[PDB]
Amino acid sequence: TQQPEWTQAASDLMARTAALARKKANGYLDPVHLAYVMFEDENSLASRVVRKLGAASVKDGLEARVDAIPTQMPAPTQPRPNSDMMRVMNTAEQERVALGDTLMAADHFLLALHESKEVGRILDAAGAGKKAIRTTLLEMRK
Repeated sequence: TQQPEWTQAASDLMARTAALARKKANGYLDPVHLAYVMFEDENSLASRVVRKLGAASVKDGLEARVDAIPTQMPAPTQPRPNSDMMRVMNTAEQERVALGDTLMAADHFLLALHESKEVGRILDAAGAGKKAIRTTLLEMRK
């Protein structure tokens, strides 16, 4: 199993994901947390992909989906990836290898978000399906 180095940005996206899940008192880290984090800043990579596609804005809907995760009483101090999050992370690694990239990066997380049905259904409705995201990232990497 490859243990690649991560870009600082990728590590920070995961730190922000963990901080979000903790602040919500949720039991696990979910892809929905990572997706919200990736769309939180208006000039983030994911936000700029949506902009280039003319996709609808997904921030508020992802926040609602985060707020649909049960508030646990008491919540864990260190919530861990659930099985959906593991699948997203495994797909991100596949995408890193397929692109020939040395470091795990935000791009790879974005290419993996559609492994979650709950994230993917929001992105799909907005006009940012898996194939469209891939094509847009390819243009942006030029």
